[PDB]
Amino acid sequence: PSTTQARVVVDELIRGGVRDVVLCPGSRNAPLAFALQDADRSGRIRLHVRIDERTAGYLAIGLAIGAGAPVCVAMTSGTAVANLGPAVVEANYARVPLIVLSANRPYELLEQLGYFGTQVRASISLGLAEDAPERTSALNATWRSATCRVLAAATGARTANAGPVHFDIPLRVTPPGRPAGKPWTYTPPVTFDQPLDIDLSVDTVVISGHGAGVHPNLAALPTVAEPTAPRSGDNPLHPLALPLLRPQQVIMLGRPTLHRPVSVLLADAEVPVFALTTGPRWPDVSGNSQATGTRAVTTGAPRPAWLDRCAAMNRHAIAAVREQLAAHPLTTGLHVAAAVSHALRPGDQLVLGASNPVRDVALAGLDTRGIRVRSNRGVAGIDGTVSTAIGAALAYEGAHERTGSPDSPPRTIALIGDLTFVHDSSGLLIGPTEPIPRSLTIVVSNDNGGGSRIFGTPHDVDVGALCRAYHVESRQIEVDELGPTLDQPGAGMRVLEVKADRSSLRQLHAAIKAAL
Amino acid sequence: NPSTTQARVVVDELIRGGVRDVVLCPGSRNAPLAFALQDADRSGRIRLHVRIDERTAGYLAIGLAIGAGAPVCVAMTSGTAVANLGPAVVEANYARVPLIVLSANRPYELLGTGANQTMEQLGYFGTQVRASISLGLAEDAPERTSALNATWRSATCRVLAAATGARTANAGPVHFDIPLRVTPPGRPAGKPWTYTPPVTFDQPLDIDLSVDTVVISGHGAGVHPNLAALPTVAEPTAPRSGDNPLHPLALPLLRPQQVIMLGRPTLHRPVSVLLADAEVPVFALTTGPRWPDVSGNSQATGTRAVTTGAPRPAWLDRCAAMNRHAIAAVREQLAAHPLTTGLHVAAAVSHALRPGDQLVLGASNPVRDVALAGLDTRGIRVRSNRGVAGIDGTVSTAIGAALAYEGAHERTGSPDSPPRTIALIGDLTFVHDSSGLLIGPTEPIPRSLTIVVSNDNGGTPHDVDVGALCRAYHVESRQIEVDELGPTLDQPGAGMRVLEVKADRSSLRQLHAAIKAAL
Amino acid sequence: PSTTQARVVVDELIRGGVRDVVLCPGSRNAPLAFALQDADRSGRIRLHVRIDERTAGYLAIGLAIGAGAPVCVAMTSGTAVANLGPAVVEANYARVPLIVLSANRPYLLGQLGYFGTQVRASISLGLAEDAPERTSALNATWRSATCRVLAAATGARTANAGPVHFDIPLVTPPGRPAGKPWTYTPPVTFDQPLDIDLSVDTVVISGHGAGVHPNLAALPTVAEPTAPRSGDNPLHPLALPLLRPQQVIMLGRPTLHRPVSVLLADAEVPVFALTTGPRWPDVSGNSQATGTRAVTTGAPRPAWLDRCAAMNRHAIAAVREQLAAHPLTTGLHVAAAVSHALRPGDQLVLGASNPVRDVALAGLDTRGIRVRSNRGVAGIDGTVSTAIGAALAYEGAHERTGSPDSPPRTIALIGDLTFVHDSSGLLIGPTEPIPRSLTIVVSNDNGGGSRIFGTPHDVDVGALCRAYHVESRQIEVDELGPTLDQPGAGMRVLEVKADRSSLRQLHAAIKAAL
Ligand SMILES: O=C(O)c1cc(O)c2ccccc2c1O
Ligand SMILES: O=C(O)c1cc(O)c2ccccc2c1O
Ligand SMILES: O=C(O)c1cc(O)c2ccccc2c1O
Repeated sequence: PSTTQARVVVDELIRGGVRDVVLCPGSRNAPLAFALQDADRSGRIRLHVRIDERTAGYLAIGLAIGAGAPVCVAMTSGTAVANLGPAVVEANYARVPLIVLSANRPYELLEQLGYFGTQVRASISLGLAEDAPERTSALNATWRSATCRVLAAATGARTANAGPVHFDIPLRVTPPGRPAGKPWTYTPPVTFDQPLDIDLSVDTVVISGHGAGVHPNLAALPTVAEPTAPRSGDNPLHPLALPLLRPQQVIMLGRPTLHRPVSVLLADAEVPVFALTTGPRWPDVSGNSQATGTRAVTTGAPRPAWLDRCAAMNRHAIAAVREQLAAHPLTTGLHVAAAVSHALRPGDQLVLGASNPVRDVALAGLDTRGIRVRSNRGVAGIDGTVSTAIGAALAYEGAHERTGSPDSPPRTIALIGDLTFVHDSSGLLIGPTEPIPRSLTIVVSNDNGGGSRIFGTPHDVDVGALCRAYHVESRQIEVDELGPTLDQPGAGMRVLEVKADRSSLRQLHAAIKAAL
Repeated sequence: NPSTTQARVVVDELIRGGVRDVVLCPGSRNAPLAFALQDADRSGRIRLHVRIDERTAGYLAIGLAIGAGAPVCVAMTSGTAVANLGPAVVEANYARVPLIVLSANRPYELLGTGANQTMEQLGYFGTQVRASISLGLAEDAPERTSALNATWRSATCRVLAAATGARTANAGPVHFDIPLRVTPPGRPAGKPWTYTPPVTFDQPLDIDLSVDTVVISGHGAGVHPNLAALPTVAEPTAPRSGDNPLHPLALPLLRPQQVIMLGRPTLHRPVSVLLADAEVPVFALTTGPRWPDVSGNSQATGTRAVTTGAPRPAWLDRCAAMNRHAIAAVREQLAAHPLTTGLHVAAAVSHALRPGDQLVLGASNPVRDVALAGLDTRGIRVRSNRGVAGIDGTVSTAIGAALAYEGAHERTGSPDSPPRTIALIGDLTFVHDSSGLLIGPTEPIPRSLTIVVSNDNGGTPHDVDVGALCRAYHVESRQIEVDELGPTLDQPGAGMRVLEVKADRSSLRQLHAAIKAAL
Repeated sequence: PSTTQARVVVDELIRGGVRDVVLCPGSRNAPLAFALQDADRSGRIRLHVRIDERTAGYLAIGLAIGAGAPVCVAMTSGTAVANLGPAVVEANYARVPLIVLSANRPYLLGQLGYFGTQVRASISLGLAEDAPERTSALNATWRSATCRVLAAATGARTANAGPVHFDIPLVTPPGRPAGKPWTYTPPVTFDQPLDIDLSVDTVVISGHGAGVHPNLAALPTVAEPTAPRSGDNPLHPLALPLLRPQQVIMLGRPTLHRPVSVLLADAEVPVFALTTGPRWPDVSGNSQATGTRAVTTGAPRPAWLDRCAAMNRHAIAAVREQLAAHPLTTGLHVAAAVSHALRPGDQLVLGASNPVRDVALAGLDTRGIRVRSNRGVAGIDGTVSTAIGAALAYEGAHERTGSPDSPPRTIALIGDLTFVHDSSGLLIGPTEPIPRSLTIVVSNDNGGGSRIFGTPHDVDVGALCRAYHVESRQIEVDELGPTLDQPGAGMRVLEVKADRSSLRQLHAAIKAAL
């Protein structure tokens, strides 16, 4: 009955592309849980159990963005809906395929908040398990057809806009699917196409933010790329050089969210802005977005005096940051961010906390080509980054495992503030039988704050003892140790603490601004 | 004045966005937008329609949107006025109609304070609406007049790009709430503040036409030249891709190995009966992100199909024979039937149709009765509220579609008579939406509208002088026999007229059983 | 099967006080349609069917406010929820016990957003499990849940009545003896006292949903029509600008009359809001305090009482004289005529635009008569069917008195725009109940307080009633009183044409005469 339909949707979930499922122990959602662990024992899926329902949501977000695959979370309590709120809100604004699973009880009379209405791509409730053995083969099709609907809506198969989905199974040999493990209803990924005429030769600077696509025809133009954005060309432009120049056009890739000059440039009424997104949503600053497109058709090529003015200032800004950082006495988050950037090698995965770390890496001018950079930029919360990295590693390392290469699994390196660490410190607690990453190292830049009693809050938390209590490898190191100790393999998961200073950081940026 | 500057700006961008008609319902909080709309109508930039009842006003907008294809905006005040658009918004959702509900509201600061005519307005429609966008309360800040304009125009384009499906390929209703307590110019050349070019959603799919395949064309289906030769059971509101029709009654008598499902087929229990048959694979080809669960065995979904081979000529001859067999059963029993029924009048209307006409059907019986008579849709624009298939607003939707089709013809510049718009509705739907006939003297009236009502008890009792209704709203009405329908429809008359045909609902079961028995 | 659940759910409604259920035919069969038919045939409930879903909801509102009992609406279509919106919003803002019935089938899923904002509670019964042994306890939970719906609808525990959504998913088990409800919940006594000094010059503004306060009977009170009067010292609304009250007592939820809002929004006048429910209104946040009753200190200054009564008389005369001096027949004249024709025990239903204001200007005395208006949202829709429902519930309660005297007449004064809005509500099948003493007075003027501001429609109201087989007469104002006394059909209308052009001149004369 109920268990027959639990096993069938799990088979179709795997067929649809689901590889990892997150789960919290609770009273409800027992039959679906058993069908999951049946598949986890077999090895068709990998199961992850956590106590904290909040961090499980972010863990699922990590598993999703790690390999770009749909990930499920199993709700088993009345607290789970509220706790998964933060993760579901991120998955909505970051377009992360997150399938939230529930088991409502329909034979009882008549909790849930209203964010499910605003955040979720589709709230789909399956039918009740029926005692109609003659019709079960007919009930199979709808169960597998409905499961394809939540998979298509989560991955944005027809909308080109991935996001979270609410899947509800009511609760009072398995029927086979199609041959060759194919999904019941196969919908190929849609190609969302919308061209836009753009005269390249006009002085153009390209701002690529979160969710940005790659356009090879824009590879030559000078581009200010956020860490999370992929890079189409090899002509970088530092974010701090932007005020020095006065562009006449701006191509906007995705959802840029960083840097005060970017906000003012896109808001300038005299400068027209063209936004190129991969999904139906398009951003605007002060309503200055002039046109929206999937891609741009390009007429001409920019004049090299523009090209060389930008390229010179780009070197001017990068040198000013590199020079002024060396001049500074104490180690700061910008120094720590620069330390991680120099120590990175292609094939790595980089996870950044959504506060200062992502900002600082851009200031350090990190080159991201060959690197996969992940950050919870949809809502920009300081929550759940520890679990996001753990999940990102587990999804990334799992791809290498299936890849079959006999290589050391790629490193996953995370950079988070102390406030981010303490928030999600509970994400470090993992059961012995639950999957644990093999090459994850979380750099914690402790500055006792982020960016006098309220603005910055001191906590005096012993990060080392906290890591010790959860049975994870920790080591307090100085800046120069980072690059060396990152290369040296240790435990599969380790936390590297680096002390930092805030008082000196304020003057440092003034010195950076004075050398420009 | 902030409220008037806001109103005149969002009206300008809506006009720039392709809004040619605007339905308006007057009230206290409606003033700033009502003035802005009047200056746009008096200047000839839009054609405004004032209606008294908001519910039928929303349906008047649906017709204006489907008759030409442009986004239509409606304006009303706070309170029960916006609630009256529930039924219209619900229909626009399932029918993908670019309806911009523009509501004036007392400031949100007053919500919960007990102020008269205020309610939980924003989000009233919930998930039925494509997007609920709220304009900021226009603040007294002339130092930012150049900045407030950009955000106002940028937001209006979002309302327009959402209602028309400019980037989602999924049109539908949008809730635009504006609280209220030289006009700043837009872009040069009259272009939208934020331009959105034509979008394409593409999902090709390998389909083998050699396999015995039938096509089921539903509401909102696209035209696919690859499938023009296949036998298609096409609903009236579905555009026909070819000249190989298949009657729906013929579908159960055939054995297809394959079925292509265009749009959203709703009609016909046999279609639903066949869709559940698992052995036959189903291929759903839609135009937008939505695709129907009417079949549980849907193998795959897409936007278009790439074909391999061609259907066997034996298969084509089999279906054509069955199609002719089903039409003959309908013809023979209808002629053999002594009395005149709702199917009789439905067959008469279809025969009097000529290419270039616009057919508007009551969503319950007429659509079924027209498809059973097997009307040829080619060259004819068939409109019906098939989103929710409610009895509401059929009259107003025919009126708007007439006004939209006629006005679109006047823009062609061709110097001939405006094309006919004739509608077929039952008495029950007619008496319900009788409020829609009421058009003010200054408001646009259709030039060639003929509402054909097929009166019978029901279709529980009601006895109603249909002529007295039309007299109450000053609409010319004559009562006709079934055989005189064609000639009267052929002879043009007033700009808007009603033709009532008395029909009998008793023998409907006797007639239907004969057709099923004649197969 | 599920019919046993349906049979007991209706039984608890009848036990709880439901006496009228409104129904519409639709796409899927009605929730508990069979159980209602038998109760209708047995005479335990009266049943009204309608084709228009929007009219049906407003009809139920009248059925609820006519006598004060909860009323159910059973709706069975995809357009059903959208069409009840306006009536449900009105029920919420007027605190009307309206129950809405649903029957969702939970064996696949995936309704507007107003249901969360408007209904006092949303309860769905458990699906009827097919098990005979546990039906003893299953009867109890069924009847426990139906009482919850009733208690939420009538505000039995919350003192705030309103709309409720009840969903029943798809011999009879007995209730408690003596036909009493399963879960007995008595009407709660919501109490909140407030110290008010009556020595200070105080005026009382009583609006929709106000309560009666005998200790406040002495004060001069500007009372809306739908407000119950608690004293014999009235004060015309047009005397308010000529007075300087140092205190204002706000009974209920006032809406009408510009001067009250100016006085209620005065920063320098303390406003004490006395309500019968948890909600309280404010105008520009000037409500210094809230309560349910007043504990009084002192008495009003006789000079203050003198002046108030003096200005009340002066305002009474100004409108009566300018009404007479004015040549043409305005909407104020028909409103004044209807007011003079009323007799104690009558029921009056007022359209939400000018009629509810105009009868207030004519100085109507509501003592002894029951006044009704859809003031929660002040909507122009559903007025004729609200009157129909009010007349039906009113006559039914009078019929339950058993008295031999003729049923009390229900009179309704509505504008033309409100008439054509709800014209469809007139079509009532012979199968359905029809009022016996309902009289509808239509003040026709092609709009009321210019292509947009006023909508000229030029409708034949006589031909429209002819169409719906309703008795109609186009009389004059002088003859309104006599025709109104002489009884006619159970449902009859009287259309009196009125001019809007002379209105600006007439109101100016009253301003000049004040
Ligand atoms: O392109 C993206 O990835 C993207 C993602 C989002 O979550 C957005 C939310 C609001 C507006 C625009 C958005 C957007 O362009
Ligand atoms: O493509 C369409 O026209 C269309 C439109 C809709 O509103 C639908 C609603 C539910 C299910 C399928 C739908 C569909 O296929
Ligand atoms: O007492 C009433 O009738 C009543 C009714 C309402 O709907 C209110 C809404 C907001 C604030 C006060 C309210 C109020 O006092």
